[PDB]
Amino acid sequence: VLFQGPPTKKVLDENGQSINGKSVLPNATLDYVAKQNFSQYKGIKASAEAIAKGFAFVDQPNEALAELTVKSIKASNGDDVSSLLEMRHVLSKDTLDQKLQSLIKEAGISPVGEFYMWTAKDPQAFYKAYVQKGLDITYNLSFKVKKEFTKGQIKNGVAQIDFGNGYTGNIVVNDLTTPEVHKDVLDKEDGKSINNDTVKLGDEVTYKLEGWVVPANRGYDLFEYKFVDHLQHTHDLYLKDKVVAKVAITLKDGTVIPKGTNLVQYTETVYNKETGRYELAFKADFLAQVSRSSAFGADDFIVVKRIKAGDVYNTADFFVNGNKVKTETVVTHT
Repeated sequence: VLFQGPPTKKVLDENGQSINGKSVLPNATLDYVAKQNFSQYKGIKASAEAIAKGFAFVDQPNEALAELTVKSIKASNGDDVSSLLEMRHVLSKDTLDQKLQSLIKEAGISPVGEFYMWTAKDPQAFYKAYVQKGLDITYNLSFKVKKEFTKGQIKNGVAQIDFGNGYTGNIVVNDLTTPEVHKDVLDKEDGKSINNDTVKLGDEVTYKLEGWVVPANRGYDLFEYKFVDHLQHTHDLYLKDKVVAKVAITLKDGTVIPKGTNLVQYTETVYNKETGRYELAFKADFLAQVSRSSAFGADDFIVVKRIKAGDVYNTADFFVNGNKVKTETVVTHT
């Protein structure tokens, strides 16, 4: 063939836009669209011996990816061709039978690790119905990320073997960003840490919850950004909070919210004085307006008054798009 048709793969967000090279979160589903190209063979008169080598499609994820869901495998004519393909899932090429190891090896395809492969069950019928007609096959594939993969690049590649000839496609890539948050206890906002120190009965102290900075160049929009702090309300009387932008935030219309801006208008605070449960949550309609090309984050300052003697602990949980993480535990003594 004069003009070859190597396979391709894309990674798409929920709107169908490519998010190649962008970051995602631990709870992300990677939604890939892979193409096995046959349009180059339209009208070919392949030998019976060539056709007999069949048609294989390989997807090779890196170590980051966990369970695969095959959403669909469709020819460009709209046919569901999933029943015509044998699905194999191997931890190494060494577990394939010798026939298929020889096929991939002589095709020049040498997958490094664990991969998935789909082969035509009846190469002659598949050739007649799809390859010879030039009908490309689209694999809609979705993966979760392994819980143990907490940073680095997620990668997924494809290859195809047509009549025993191998073609390798592109490798899509996404960085996995695990959120992280911190807690400190201060004499006041912009003051000094007093963690592990003595606090005089009746003094105010301020908890600082350092939110995670959602990075620019992410492949998703924000819908949840919130802190839940369980105050030791037997000892700490909640007085008030303060939430501020920790980075300069650009919205989708181009508006800039400077670092240090008070963000209260975009949040809701609720405090249960019976339980000690404080929550500060960003509103979803606001979060929706942050540009994907903008970082975003906030710090929250909770001021309380010490109204009982003893050891007083604080910890907070942080949620971003359903991903929960915890701060340190801090303590003061009175």
